[PDB]
Amino acid sequence: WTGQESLSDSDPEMWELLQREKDRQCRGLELIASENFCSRAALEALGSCLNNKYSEGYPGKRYYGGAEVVDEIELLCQRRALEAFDLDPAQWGVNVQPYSGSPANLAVYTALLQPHDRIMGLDLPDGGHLTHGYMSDVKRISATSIFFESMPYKLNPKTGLIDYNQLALTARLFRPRLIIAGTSAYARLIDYARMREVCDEVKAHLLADMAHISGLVAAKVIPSPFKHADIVTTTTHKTLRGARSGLIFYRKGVKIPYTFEDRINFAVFPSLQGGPHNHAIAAVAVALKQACTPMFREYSLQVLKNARAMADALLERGYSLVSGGTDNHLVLVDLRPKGLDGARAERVLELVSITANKNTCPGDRSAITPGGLRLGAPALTSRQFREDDFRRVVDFIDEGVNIGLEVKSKTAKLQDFKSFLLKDSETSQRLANLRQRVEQFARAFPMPGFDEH
Amino acid sequence: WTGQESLSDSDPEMWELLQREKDRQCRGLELIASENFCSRAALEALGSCLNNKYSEGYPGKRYYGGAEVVDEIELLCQRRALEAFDLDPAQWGVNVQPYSGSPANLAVYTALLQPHDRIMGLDLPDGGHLTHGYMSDVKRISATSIFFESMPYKLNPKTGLIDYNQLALTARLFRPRLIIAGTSAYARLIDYARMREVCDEVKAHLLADMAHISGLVAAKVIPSPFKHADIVTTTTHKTLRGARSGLIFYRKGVKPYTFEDRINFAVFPSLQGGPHNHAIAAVAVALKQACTPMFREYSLQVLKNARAMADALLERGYSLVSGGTDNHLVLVDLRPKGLDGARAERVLELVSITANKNTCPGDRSAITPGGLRLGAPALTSRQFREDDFRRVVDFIDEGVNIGLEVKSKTAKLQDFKSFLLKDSETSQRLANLRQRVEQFARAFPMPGFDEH
Amino acid sequence: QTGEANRGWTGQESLSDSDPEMWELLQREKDRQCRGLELIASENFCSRAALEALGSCLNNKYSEGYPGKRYYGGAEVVDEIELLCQRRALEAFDLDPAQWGVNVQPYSGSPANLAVYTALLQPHDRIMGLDLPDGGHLTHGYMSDVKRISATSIFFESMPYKLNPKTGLIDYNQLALTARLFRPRLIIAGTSAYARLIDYARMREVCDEVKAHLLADMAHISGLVAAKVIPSPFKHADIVTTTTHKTLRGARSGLIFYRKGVKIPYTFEDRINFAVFPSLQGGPHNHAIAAVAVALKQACTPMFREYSLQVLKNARAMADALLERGYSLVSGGTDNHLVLVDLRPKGLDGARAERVLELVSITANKNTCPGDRSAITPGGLRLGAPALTSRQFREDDFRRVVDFIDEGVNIGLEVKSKTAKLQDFKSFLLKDSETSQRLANLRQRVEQFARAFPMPGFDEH
Amino acid sequence: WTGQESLSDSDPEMWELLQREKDRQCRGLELIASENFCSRAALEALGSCLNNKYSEGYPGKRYYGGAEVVDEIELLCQRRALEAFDLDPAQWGVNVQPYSGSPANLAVYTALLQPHDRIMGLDLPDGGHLTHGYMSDVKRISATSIFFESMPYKLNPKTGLIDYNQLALTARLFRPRLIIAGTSAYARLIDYARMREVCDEVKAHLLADMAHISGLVAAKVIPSPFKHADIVTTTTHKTLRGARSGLIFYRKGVKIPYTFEDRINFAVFPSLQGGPHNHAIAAVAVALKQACTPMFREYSLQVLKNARAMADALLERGYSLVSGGTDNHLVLVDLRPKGLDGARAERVLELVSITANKNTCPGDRSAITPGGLRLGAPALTSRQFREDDFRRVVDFIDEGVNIGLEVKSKTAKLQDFKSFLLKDSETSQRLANLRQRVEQFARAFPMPGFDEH
Ligand SMILES: Cc1ncc(COP(=O)(O)O)c(CNCC(=O)O)c1O
Ligand SMILES: Cc1ncc(COP(=O)(O)O)c(CNCC(=O)O)c1O
Ligand SMILES: Cc1ncc(COP(=O)(O)O)c(CNCC(=O)O)c1O
Ligand SMILES: Cc1ncc(COP(=O)(O)O)c(CNCC(=O)O)c1O
Repeated sequence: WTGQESLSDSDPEMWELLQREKDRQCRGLELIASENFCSRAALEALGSCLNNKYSEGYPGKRYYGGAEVVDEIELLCQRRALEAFDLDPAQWGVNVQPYSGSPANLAVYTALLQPHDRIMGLDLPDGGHLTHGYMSDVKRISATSIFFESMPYKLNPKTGLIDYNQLALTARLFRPRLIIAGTSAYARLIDYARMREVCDEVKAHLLADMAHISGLVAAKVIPSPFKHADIVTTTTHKTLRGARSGLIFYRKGVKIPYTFEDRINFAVFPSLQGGPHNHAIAAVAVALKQACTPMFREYSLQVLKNARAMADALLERGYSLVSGGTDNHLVLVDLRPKGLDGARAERVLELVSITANKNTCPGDRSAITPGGLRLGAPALTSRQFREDDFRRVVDFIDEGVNIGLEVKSKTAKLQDFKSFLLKDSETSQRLANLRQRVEQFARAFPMPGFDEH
Repeated sequence: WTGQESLSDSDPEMWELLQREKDRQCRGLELIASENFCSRAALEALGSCLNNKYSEGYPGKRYYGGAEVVDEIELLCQRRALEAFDLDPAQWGVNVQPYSGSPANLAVYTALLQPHDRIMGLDLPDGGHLTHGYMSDVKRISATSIFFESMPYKLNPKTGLIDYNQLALTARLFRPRLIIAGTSAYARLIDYARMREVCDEVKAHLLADMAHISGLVAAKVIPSPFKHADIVTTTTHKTLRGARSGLIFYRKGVKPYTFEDRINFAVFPSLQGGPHNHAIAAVAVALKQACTPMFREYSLQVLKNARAMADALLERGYSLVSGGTDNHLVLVDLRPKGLDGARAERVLELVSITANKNTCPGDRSAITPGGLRLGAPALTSRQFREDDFRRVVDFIDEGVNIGLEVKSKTAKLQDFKSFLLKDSETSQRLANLRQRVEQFARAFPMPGFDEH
Repeated sequence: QTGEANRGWTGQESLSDSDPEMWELLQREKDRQCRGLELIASENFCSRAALEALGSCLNNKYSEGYPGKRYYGGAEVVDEIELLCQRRALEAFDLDPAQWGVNVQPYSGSPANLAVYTALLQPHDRIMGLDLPDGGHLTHGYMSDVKRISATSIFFESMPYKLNPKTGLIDYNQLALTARLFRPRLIIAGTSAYARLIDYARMREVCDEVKAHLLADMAHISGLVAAKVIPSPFKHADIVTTTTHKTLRGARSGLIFYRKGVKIPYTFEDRINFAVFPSLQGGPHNHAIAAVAVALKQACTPMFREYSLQVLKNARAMADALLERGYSLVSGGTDNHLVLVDLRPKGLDGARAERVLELVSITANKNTCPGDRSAITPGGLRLGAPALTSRQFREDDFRRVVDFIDEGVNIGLEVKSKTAKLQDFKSFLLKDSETSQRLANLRQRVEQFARAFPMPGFDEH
Repeated sequence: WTGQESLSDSDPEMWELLQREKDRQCRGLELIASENFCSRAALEALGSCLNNKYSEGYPGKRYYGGAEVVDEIELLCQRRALEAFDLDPAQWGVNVQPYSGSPANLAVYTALLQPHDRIMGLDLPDGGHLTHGYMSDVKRISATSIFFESMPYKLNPKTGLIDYNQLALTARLFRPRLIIAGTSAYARLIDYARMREVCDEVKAHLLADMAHISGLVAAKVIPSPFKHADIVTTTTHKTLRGARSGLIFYRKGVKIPYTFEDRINFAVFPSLQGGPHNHAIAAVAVALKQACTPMFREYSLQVLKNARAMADALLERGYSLVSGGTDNHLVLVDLRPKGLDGARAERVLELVSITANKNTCPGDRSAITPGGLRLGAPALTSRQFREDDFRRVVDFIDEGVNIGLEVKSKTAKLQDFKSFLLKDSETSQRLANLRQRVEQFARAFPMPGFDEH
């Protein structure tokens, strides 16, 4: 046994699964707003001998020897991270070790807050992330609501925008130590200057969690949270089009000096994590280099143009959009006007190889049947889709909604609806014909990555 | 731009860095007990399109659609993890999503304990891990000592073994809700039956963190913690020779056990986000390798190589903490030899021999460890046999003797280290030994890709 | 060797002979009480009968535990006393013992509240109370922008609710809105400085919506509730705390009332009793329990209802006389035993005013008013009727009190015109002879008026 | 109604209860070690107009005016507290507001410790107090085990003394922030120097809770904890013979200053308490002045002699004593070498007007039938009992034990034993005969306080 054999020869069962997943990615219209297609070059680094190295600590201050090269790699990743976001190294630093977005946010809280200290984030149903402190009326869900004390802030339900007035009012009462400015499902730009004004008033730290918009910020196609935030976290796998990982950026130097750097780094290691994933660090450095180029600015501009074109095509077809439209990479569709909920539409669309996700809308009454869908442009933009192609995407979505509207007319419950899509041969024929046309269209576009896996 | 360009063309700077790390691995005697050389096959899965897929939730109970294939992959990984450890699904389940070892242990605590509930693990200086609740006299270090309340248990310093008697005595006073049985630096087998007795007496959960020994357990060359533990965590990148990831195994069925829902909920949605499906797949590749006769022979050889290295050090007048080994590693006490582990680790590093300093019970300076931790898994993966490990020990001894000369000529640690670099006479002797070490090491096979 | 050198200690000596220094101090405090216009809204004058029980051999008895469930024997009499106090507590508030129980051991009001929190909540569970500047109490969860002040904000997680600044009333609408976001496990309805009746029905609505416990802390109003002169919180709360020394006119102590029996049963009783003992307290203060029982029996009488109705009438007379002299009142009036004066329009703050009044033997306390721009210089005064009502003051007597207050306010306005900082104002009251003589004349007139009225308790101590 | 009517005229029911309790105190042999008989002078202050004054805050730093006289009283009480313990006011301060012992200890923890910080105290079954952190295997019992994290230390079961070696060992592992040296049932002197050594080694605060022994310390008849602890709590109603209350003493001044004073005072008010009980403060001040006198040193010497006389008489009658003897005001009798448990014995004695309490002994296996009794000398010594009188006390105890043995031989369960004492005519006649002799003896001795209440 050498350990130099190929995957296709040594584990045919797993090789076939990898090929099947690649085929799914190539034949579908992937609209999940948080997905993208990582470059072959980044994946070549991800799947490398860097996986083998234990390097707990930080460059020059490791616990083990043999770190000469991973030191150089980690420091290069830091430099490319600051370069990608146009940050002066004397005013900003970055921790490139977080294993994903959720680890990054937990490390920030652990660095800057004591257990049971208070945080405020946008409520999950209103478009925030689990790690912004989510708990429900009946139990504590995110660990960020167990180890810390959270209170959400909300959209203004009439407008679909973050209610900055109510946030200010309730932060004066709750006295958060940290407020999170960032979203998983919000189509508008965040008023970071106002967020900072609230935080300065109540003496809270401002954390911007820019995971969804990070590449747009790097490409300078939307305003940067770094102009107003103390700390900025992100993932590397969304609009940044990298391998799955996290980053934490923090201010350093003169404010009296800043005191984030030592606390942030200590929280990541030794408090929370173990050995870094040097293969992920390397892949991230590759993608960060890509994000610095003119190619990536043009990609990011096309992401916005494509999201806008998707929004307009939906409005032209009588759909409604939460907040009335978009200013970023995604659109929040409200389907209740058309008479079909997001759980139903999501399933019909899945069966024709269009992947989206059901999304709660302002005013929704039940979670099992949310009113909306979240649709994103980053992934398909990476396949060189343009505006006209996203109009075809909406054409196909509308066909699927129409199919769903007929099945809803012949079915009672969410489970009846779902089996009907499989049982009724007349329904599964229309699904099959739509799926074939969907896959013919999607299969025709290029795809980043390896050829077959 | 296609995103299909090769790394070698599109990012030369990073490509030469990857090649440099591969060269470093190939030319070294890599004795870090937690390291291994992952197979090309697993690395091919690790760097795949599985990176692209968001799949929050669990097979058949995802937040989103499109998960047909990742569902099959995640379920296959679970099946292969149970098979590698000879586990019946009716008695055991597994969570294959933890991003690493430390995430795995934190998920167990979050799942079973309230904030500030009490845990006991082996103290870090005595061989336990950070995530077993480590804090120092000076401040709280691991988050496992911040969100939970930890009190360590200790070695008997006269034997080098876990002091099960004192663990029993202190557990009755401290009342832990969970006790961790598992080590980062311990060369003997843990008495899991005794740990079970203590846990039963004080009504604590028994967690076995088998990260270091996981490959040996799968290979059935040492006894298994699954006979006595409620929960077992592990990494997949040490003796299991996989990609970097974690696993949480838990009892289920009649005892009914109530671990499964809590464990799975803690990993997601409580602690983690989207799974790293490329990592899950790579782990599944390694787990299948771990079920083969090849891997049992590998693991038997790891044991024999550790024993051979131990016996050679004893022959050269080294002392061993607990007097020997029954697993993949050796704990060397350099104190009698007159050199500490901080000094020895650095001299060895400069001759391409990678180990790490290790505290010894006989230590008089809590700041400067008196020992080294040496492991056989990595070099065994390159087909080293017992005689090769004897030659490793002769190279170590050459380096230790250099260290002793430099100690006689320098005062503080920093002085020692700088002298190794800049004293021309010393650097020449180090260069000679380094060349012999490297040319020896380069001649062995190496798992993975050819050049990266 | 003769006299006191030839006499052994008995522990039966009178205080006046055995400790002349302390005896002189007690008499001086009695004199201070008799010669002052005592307007602190939380104060009262305890009866001789209750004080005689407070200073009794019941001090000597350790009785950890509860009646019939004690750690030590010899408890037959203290058991009867504690049970009597419980029965008299329930009688005073018209409570069926099949539906309500009472714990009579809390050492004071703050211990009573902490015991409820410890009984029903886990550490760091959430509570909501009226903010301290807005009229709430420390133990309702107070912390400031700069640090945690009450232990109820240390061991538990509090967020305040607020007055509507424009009406001076509790903003029930905002409480409902914020409770939904904060998800409290317990909400406190009760105040230290609030002149209006609390809408306990609305508070129960909010608590029912968000699945919180409703605690009514009726300390200030307890005697008014007992006398049935204002609505009872027991109609809507299932837990009620109080002190025994404010409007109930007893010895310093606390009480915790709780629902019991069929709600499927209530499960307050065992937890609240356990929190008080063994969790928080040690041996009860049986002398205090007995004194409280004496005052509770008094509170059941027609005499006490007539007292409580007079407290309301006197507070209203004080309010009306203030309004006639151009004073502003927070919420525009009073429905209870106290008045909240807003001095800002008159041009004088509550810190300045309380000090002038103090120097003429009128004891009130400065009080934050809605819109105050600075707490060193709060805008108002809190003025209470219970203590002077116990001395048989009637409405015209409270009109005379206001005349004296207004004279003091006028002296303060004159001193403010002559000084800059609060520290200079205060020194001027003492060092300027013109001012000092004006204060002495007003003090003489205040004291001669007050001394003529009867006083509960012993004659001289 | 004037509020000037006497208790006897206005509430005859309560008046009769007070007289019944007074009669019970006069006719019994009160051996509860934490009890005493407070002076009339102290009681006159306790039942005074001082009840009426709200005085939140501290002297010269109050919330409300009118505090001129209560300021003088509180400061006088502080000076008298320092004087009774021979403390230099430039090196020690004292807080006289705690409402009882348990409030005093909770205030110390709240002042010096964060929530969930670690405390160690002597385990309750081994002689410690609830407020030293007690929890059982099954439930958190004391609030000091809920808001803080406690671990007990133990007696050496062979010797009956605190095991200082094991305390040192376990404190190194548990890392307490505070260790309590003080007991509710311990007959020996505590090695405060050794406790301090341990605290200095692990960097814990040493709190001496001297409640039981405070009068013996003030009289200088046993060594003072103030030589080795820098924080000391106590009650005022045990051997100090005052009204029920608490005190917290702390070092102040140059240690770089001590920082106890401001934290302790703030913990008491505003954190934990509300208005002080000025009547109690005054009564405490009266008792403290008494404690400064030669009379009180003679009383305390006699307490020691009487406890030793009682111990000696029990040994001569074949009883065993936990730890082998006594050095203080109490004796821990082990009844197992007589064959009668403490639950049975306590009840027998109660029915013959001798009040003691059952006490767990080393080796006991059931808390429901512990092996012993705790007996104290302070209360009866305050009635002018001398050594021969305590020998008579032991004679009566032994008769009671013998009755208990006879009933034990005729009954099964604890419940049957207890009902036999009341319902067996022969046993009831024997108890009545013993009770009359006990009461005839006890009534002949004087009693501090009022004549009839
Ligand atoms: C027993 C044990 N448990 C958990 C971990 C954590 O694994 P991660 O580094 O992936 O978080 C380690 C790592 N120990 C590394 C070493 O011994 O060198 C470990 O030794
Ligand atoms: C704002 C935000 N923050 C953090 C995360 C967490 O990243 P990980 O999944 O790597 O833990 C997400 C993921 N959001 C996924 C989605 O919106 O579909 C996110 O949207
Ligand atoms: C509503 C309320 N609750 C509890 C207390 C506390 O009682 P103790 O001081 O006995 O702890 C007060 C005292 N407040 C005093 C005042 O308003 O002036 C109070 O007003
Ligand atoms: C050492 C010690 N500390 C504090 C207390 C508490 O005092 P309070 O009961 O006033 O809260 C006691 C009471 N112990 C009483 C006994 O031993 O019988 C005590 O023994």
